[PDB]
Parts: sequence; C-alpha cells; structure tokens
Amino acid sequence: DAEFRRDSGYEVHHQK
Amino acid sequence: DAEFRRDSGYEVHHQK
Ligand SMILES: [Zn+2]
Repeated sequence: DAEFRRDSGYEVHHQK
Repeated sequence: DAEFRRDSGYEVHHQK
C-alpha cells in the first residue's frame, strides 16, 4: 500500500 | 550461486 510503497528505501518485504 | 541458491532458507539476495 502506497504510504510504505516508497521509493526512498527499500526492500519492502521487511516492512509492513 | 547454485550451492546456496537453496530452498533451505531463504531470501538469498542478502541472507547466507
Ligand atoms: Zn530481503
């Protein structure tokens, strides 16, 4: 979801 | 590489 689907990281698989 | 590109973990790309 968009608020944590951020460009400024990432590997989103380790965030929620 | 194949030896540690295993199902026996994993997210190989930064795990060991
Ligand atoms: Zn990862």
